[PDB]
Amino acid sequence: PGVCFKVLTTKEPKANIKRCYNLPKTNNCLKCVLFVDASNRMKCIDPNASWLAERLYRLKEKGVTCRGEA
Repeated sequence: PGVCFKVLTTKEPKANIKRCYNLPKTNNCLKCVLFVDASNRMKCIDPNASWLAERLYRLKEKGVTCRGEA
């Protein structure tokens, strides 16, 4: 959450995601869905990514819901 993305991830990651957070748009940072994988790597997904809704559905089925709004 103490992060700021200026370019977004649009390719679907294969890694297992263990945490996610909805990050807000600000003057210098883009709105995106932050995925933290099992290797603790971060990718902040474009909210408009076509596959994202289904990936969020799958994550929830695996016990993972994103924190923050949107």
